[PDB]
Amino acid sequence: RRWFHPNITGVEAENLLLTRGVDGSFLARPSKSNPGDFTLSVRRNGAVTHIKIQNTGDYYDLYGGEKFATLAELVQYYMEHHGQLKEKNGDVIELKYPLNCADPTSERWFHGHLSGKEAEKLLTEKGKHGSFLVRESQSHPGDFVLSVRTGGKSKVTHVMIRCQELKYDVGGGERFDSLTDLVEHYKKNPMVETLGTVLQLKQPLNTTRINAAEIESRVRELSKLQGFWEEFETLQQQECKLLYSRKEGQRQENKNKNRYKNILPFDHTRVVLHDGSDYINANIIMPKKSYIATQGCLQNTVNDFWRMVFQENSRVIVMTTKEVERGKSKCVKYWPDEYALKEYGVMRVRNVKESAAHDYTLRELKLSKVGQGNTERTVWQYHFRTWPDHGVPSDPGGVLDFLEEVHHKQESIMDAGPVVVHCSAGIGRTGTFIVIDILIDIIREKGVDCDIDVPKTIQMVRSQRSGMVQTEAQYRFIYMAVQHYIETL
Ligand SMILES: Cc1nc(N2CCC(C)(N)CC2)c(CO)nc1-c1cccc(Cl)c1Cl
Repeated sequence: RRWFHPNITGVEAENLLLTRGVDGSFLARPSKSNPGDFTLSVRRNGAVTHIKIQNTGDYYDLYGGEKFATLAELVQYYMEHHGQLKEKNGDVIELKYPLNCADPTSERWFHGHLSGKEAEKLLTEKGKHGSFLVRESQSHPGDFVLSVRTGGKSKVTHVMIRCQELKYDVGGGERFDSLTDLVEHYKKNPMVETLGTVLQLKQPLNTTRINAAEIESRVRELSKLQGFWEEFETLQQQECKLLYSRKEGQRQENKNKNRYKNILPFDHTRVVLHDGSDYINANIIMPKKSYIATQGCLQNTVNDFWRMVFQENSRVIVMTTKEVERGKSKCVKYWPDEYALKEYGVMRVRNVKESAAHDYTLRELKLSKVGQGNTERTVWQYHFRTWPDHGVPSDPGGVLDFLEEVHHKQESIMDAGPVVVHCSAGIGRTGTFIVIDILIDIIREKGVDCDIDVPKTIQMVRSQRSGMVQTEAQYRFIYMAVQHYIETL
């Protein structure tokens, strides 16, 4: 996504759409003031119309429109079929020409002030055949250096990128608009030098990996001058690669089964139901223990929800939201009252005992099917209630206490299905919950001296359900959650 400009103000996007843009030219904007606030500035009738987007933690809220999982799915929803983005006076908005950005800040291969001695050291210890990165030049203030490793017959070559009148080149041939256009060009058409060595640009140099023991020192660098914002928005510009097909949720017979019409499961990980429709807004997740990220249950999908728990042999349910938050409704009461028995379609649930903790409340439910005798299943529902309406908790210890108890219950039950996690839309809070549980389980097995990768773990999960982990505060909270886990060991 090149229509996203991470480091501009509201006035510049106005100037840019009025100078280098025609009608239909749009542009994405993060409001520098408030993190979690974005703007969709569209040029129309010689003026720029600013459409505000707010992400409290659960979804991207378009003002006057609908709710979307990512900003890529938002732009795709309006570009691919127009006629739904209106100024609500009746006049419609058109998204036709993405204003491309030249800022390389949030690219995998960009490192900025990274010198040449550290860059040579980094590629020697972490680079493979094809690793590369781009850095600012120290000798010539303004230029850039591309260092590539190809492989003691392993080498690290250096290609000097010169900047001439806001245009970049490698010494000869074409001159490009941005560093990205230069990198994307030689990533596809490799640079061959005199003696027949191809300078292959396979994957950028990995710097996000961490030996799990020394993570507190990485949080130090990331914390202030923002390293966390630099890493998150770098992760955010890879969401345009995860636009997999969501056709099963976009059809009429399934529209009233999604709490939010434009937050839909991927077809390749959706949980299909069998005994009867097959559709539920749910996705299987796995890096052993698996997960199922569901939405807040709608009244018309409660029976489908309990069908899924039975079919996947789930024994643990993680509720990371209240029933009513911020005015609207986010989850329907899908469990019977204490000591009560209710029938949900062919399914049957008995709430035998409720246990109130400080952060959460636990419900021991008994799930059985109508007709078949002696259907066991003790489903344990963990309802987290200390999560705030806006943002993330200020202390990771509350969730970590909640999550360690859930893991022990899962391991206690011999051969248990995936752990069901759900909030409002089932992408933000649950995305933060599932990622935290994935990272801790690695440090729970291989020990303290293992290697974790928060950005790689998130995109691995983001490939199975749209927009897992929503905000930078959720991204930062994941780091704080892992750090607090090490300090207790
Ligand atoms: C999010 C991220 N950020 C990086 N950087 C580069 C620019 C910086 C040094 N300024 C800040 C950190 C790097 C590089 O290893 N990888 C990632 C990543 C790691 C795993 C998966 C994915 Cl999908 C990404 Cl995108």
